[PDB]
Amino acid sequence: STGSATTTPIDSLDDAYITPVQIGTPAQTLNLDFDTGSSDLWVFSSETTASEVDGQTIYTPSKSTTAKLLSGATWSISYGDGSSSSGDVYTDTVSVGGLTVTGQAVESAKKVSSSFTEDSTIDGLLGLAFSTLNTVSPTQQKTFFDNAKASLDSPVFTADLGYHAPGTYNFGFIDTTAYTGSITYTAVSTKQGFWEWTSTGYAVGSGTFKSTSIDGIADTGTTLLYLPATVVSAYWAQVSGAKSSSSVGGYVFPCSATLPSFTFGVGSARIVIPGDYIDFGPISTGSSSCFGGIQSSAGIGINIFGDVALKAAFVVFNGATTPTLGFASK
Ligand SMILES: OCc1cnc(N2CCOCC2)s1
Repeated sequence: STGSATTTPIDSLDDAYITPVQIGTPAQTLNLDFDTGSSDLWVFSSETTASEVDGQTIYTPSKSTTAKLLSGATWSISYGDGSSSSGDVYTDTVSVGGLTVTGQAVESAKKVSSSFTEDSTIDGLLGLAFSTLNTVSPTQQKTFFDNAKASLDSPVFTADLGYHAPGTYNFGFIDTTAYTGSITYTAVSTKQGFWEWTSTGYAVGSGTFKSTSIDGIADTGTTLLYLPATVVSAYWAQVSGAKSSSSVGGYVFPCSATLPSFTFGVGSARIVIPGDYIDFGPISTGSSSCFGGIQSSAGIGINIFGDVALKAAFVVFNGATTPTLGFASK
């Protein structure tokens, strides 16, 4: 089997991408944030505290003839940005782009933190990291991809995120028309539960490529590119008027600037992030200070190849017995 679903930016800045997901019988379609940095499939629901729902579409398990309470199971997650959610668990049928999994754990939110409430466009998350990170207790549950894997034509999914445009998540096949050149594959460590890999270096604009190992994670659920303060300082030094504000939350630049590209290495291959992908617009409405899309990871504990980096590439998440990552230009 295979699946192919379109993923759409939630706003004009590509802050996140939403993908329609059919849950239950008859289907209830919710728009979920596919997140290769986590491993829970959780949804706003009829059980979510009413004051914490503000425009999201909810899953109502009592209206699904295939829903079953997973007795005794609870979940609770905290994300790197400080947001969180928790609740109980049902199993139900879940389909993505025509690919159907029966008995998928659907984690129903009883509580969500304010950032989720305040974003009416995201109805939940669909985690695509390794199932060892799934938070369901006392019996850990499998991700949608782990459940689907054995049925797929090939044990892979691909992320093809658009710049200010829709893109595609495919399951079970590699669309050879979706990228240029070849796909370069690179080793993955699953020791932390992430799609963790090592970039071979970087360049700023037309500058020379610096060969240096940069360990990090491929994370579709993080908006920006978070890298070593050294690498990040080298990039912002090429933009006139750039400064790092503790008060705003990182590097900002004058909105009148033209940003240079940023290149990262994948083995001997190179992925070029155009300068325009690094512009996240005014810090507040009407400001002439703009927020940068490349930021320091120094306070995170890990480097994160988030959407800014991933949307410059066609990315293969190869879930074979020894997982690997693939990157191609497009
Ligand atoms: O081509 C693979 C597909 C993409 N979306 C599909 N559907 C199936 C019907 O329910 C809406 C979603 S099939």
